[PDB]
Amino acid sequence: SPSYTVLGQLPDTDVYIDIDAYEEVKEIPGIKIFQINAPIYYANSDLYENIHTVILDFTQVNFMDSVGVKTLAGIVKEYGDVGIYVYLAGCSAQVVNDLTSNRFFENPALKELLFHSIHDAVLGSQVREA
Repeated sequence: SPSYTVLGQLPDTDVYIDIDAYEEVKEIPGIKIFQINAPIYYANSDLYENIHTVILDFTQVNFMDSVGVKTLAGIVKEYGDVGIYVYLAGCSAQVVNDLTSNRFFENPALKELLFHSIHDAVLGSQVREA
């Protein structure tokens, strides 16, 4: 898939890379990690268990359009309606602005889905309100 990559954890490190890039790299039980490689609505086409957290890595994203934010907003909600948290990791200041400008954080509570690194978001799923 050229539009998203499944990431895994290099054991006993905070390093997260393509699950297919290295043998010892393993997905974390309970967590799906997806590196966004194209605008999210193209990866959304591919989207269309026992998973408690979905981490989206935004390190490769430089900006978002209104259509992406709406799409992301929808993904966050419909996962959340079944108790699954969608975390956003590695959003730049610009991407955060784009989310804000398109009223993604209309509910200030959604600010809690922002994490700096993938590892931060993994730790953030460890204990949290049900």
